[PDB]
Amino acid sequence: VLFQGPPTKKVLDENGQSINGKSVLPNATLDYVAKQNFSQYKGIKASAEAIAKGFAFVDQPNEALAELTVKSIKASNGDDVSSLLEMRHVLSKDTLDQKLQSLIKEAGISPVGEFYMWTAKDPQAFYKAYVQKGLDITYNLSFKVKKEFTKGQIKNGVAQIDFGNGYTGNIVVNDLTTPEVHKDVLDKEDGKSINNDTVKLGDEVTYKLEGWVVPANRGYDLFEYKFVDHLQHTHDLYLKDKVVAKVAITLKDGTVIPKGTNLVQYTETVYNKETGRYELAFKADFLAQVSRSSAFGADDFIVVKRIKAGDVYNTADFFVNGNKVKTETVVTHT
Repeated sequence: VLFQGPPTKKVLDENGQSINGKSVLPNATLDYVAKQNFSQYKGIKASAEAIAKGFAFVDQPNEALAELTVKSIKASNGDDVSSLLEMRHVLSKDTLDQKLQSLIKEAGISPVGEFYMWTAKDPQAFYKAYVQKGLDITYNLSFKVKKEFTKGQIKNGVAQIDFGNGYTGNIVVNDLTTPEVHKDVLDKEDGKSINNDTVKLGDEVTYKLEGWVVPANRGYDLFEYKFVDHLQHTHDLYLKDKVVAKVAITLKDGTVIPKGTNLVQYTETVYNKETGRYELAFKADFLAQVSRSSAFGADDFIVVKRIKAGDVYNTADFFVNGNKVKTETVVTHT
């Protein structure tokens, strides 16, 4: 063939836009669209011996990816061709039978690790119905990320073997960003840490919850950004909070919210004085307006008054798009 048709793969967000090279979160589903190209063979008169080598499609994820869901495998004519393909899932090429190891090896395809492969069950019928007609096959594939993969690049590649000839496609890539948050206890906002120190009965102290900075160049929009702090309300009387932008935030219309801006208008605070449960949550309609090309984050300052003697602990949980993480535990003594 004069003009070859190597396979391709894309990674798409929920709107169908490519998010190649962008970051995602631990709870992300990677939604890939892979193409096995046959349009180059339209009208070919392949030998019976060539056709007999069949048609294989390989997807090779890196170590980051966990369970695969095959959403669909469709020819460009709209046919569901999933029943015509044998699905194999191997931890190494060494577990394939010798026939298929020889096929991939002589095709020049040498997958490094664990991969998935789909082969035509009846190469002659598949050739007649799809390859010879030039009908490309689209694999809609979705993966979760392994819980143990907490940073680095997620990668997924494809290859195809047509009549025993191998073609390798592109490798899509996404960085996995695990959120992280911190807690400190201060004499006041912009003051000094007093963690592990003595606090005089009746003094105010301020908890600082350092939110995670959602990075620019992410492949998703924000819908949840919130802190839940369980105050030791037997000892700490909640007085008030303060939430501020920790980075300069650009919205989708181009508006800039400077670092240090008070963000209260975009949040809701609720405090249960019976339980000690404080929550500060960003509103979803606001979060929706942050540009994907903008970082975003906030710090929250909770001021309380010490109204009982003893050891007083604080910890907070942080949620971003359903991903929960915890701060340190801090303590003061009175």
